[PDB]
Amino acid sequence: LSTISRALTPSPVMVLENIEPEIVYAGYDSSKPDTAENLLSTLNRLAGKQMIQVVKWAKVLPGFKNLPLEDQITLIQYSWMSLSSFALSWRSYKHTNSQFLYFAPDLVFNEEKMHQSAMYELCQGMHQISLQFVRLQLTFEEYTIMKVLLLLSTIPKDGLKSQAAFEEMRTNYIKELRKMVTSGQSWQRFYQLTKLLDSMHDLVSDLLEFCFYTFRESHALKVEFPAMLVEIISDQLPKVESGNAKPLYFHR
Ligand SMILES: C[C@]12CCC(=O)C=C1CC[C@@H]1[C@@H]2[C@@H](O)C[C@]2(C=O)[C@@H](C(=O)CO)CC[C@@H]12
Ligand SMILES: CCCCCCCCO[C@@H]1O[C@H](CO)[C@H](O)[C@H](O)[C@H]1O
Repeated sequence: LSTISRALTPSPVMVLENIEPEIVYAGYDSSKPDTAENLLSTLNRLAGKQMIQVVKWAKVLPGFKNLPLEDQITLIQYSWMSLSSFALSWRSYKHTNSQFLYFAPDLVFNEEKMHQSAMYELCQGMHQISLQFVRLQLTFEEYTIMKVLLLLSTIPKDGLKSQAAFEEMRTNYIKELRKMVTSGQSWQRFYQLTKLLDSMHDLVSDLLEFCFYTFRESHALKVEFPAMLVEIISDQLPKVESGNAKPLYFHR
C-alpha cells in the first residue's frame, strides 16, 4: 500500500548479500602435528562454528522464516554438508583463485594437508567444484542464490509439513537465479549452474558417507566432534540410512 516502500525494498538478491555471514575462523592450532586425527577434529570444530552462523542466516532468509519450525530444522539438517562444501568451494575460489581449499583464513589446505587429512579424494572432489567456479567465472550473486537452492535440495521422502509453501519458495529462488543469469547464452548459463547443483548431490553423498563413518568410529579413530555436529549427525544419520532423505534434482 506504499509506493515509496515498494520501490525502496531491497531485491531478494540484495538481502542475501546483507545476510551472508562473515567468514568464521577455525581456531587452528599450528603447534600440533598435522595428523588425520588433529586435522579432522579441527575441521569438525570449524564446522560447528560455521553451522551456528548458518542457522542465524537461515533464520533471516526470505521465505524460509515463513516455513514451520519443523521444516526449517529438517532442511538445515539435511543440507548442512552441501552448504559447507559449496561455501568452501566459493571461498577457495574467491580468496585463492581456487589454488587451495580455503576452509578458513587460519586453515588453508594445500595438497600436503589434503593427503594428511586422510580424506584426499574428498578434498579433490570439493576442489574440482572450485575449479568449475573459475571456468564459469561464477559471481557472488549466482553463488548466494545457488546456496539457497542447496538448502532446499533435500527433503523428507514423504514431504515437509508445509510441502506447498516449500515448493513455492524453491520455485521463486529458481526464477531468481534464472533472472540473474539473464537472452542469448542465458539458457546455457542457467543449464550449467543447475547441472552443477545436481552434481553436488553425489559429492555430498560421499562426504556424508565418510562423515558418518568417522562419527561411528570416533572413539577408535580419536576424531572429535563439537556438540553442534553431534546434534545434527545423531539425528541425520538414522534418517539418511533409513532412506528418509529425498534428493531433488533438476535433471537426470
Ligand atoms: C564441514 C567441513 C568443514 C567446514 C568447511 O569449511 C567444509 C566442510 C566440508 C567437508 C567436511 C568438513 C568437516 O565436517 C570434516 C568432515 C565433516 O565431518 C569429514 C569427517 O568426517 C571428519 O570427521 C568428512 C567431510 C568433512
Ligand atoms: C585417522 C582416520 C583416517 C580415516 C580414513 C578413513 C577413510 C574412510 O573411507 C571410508 O571407508 C569406509 C570403510 O568401510 C566407509 O564405507 C566410507 O564410505 C569411506 O568414506
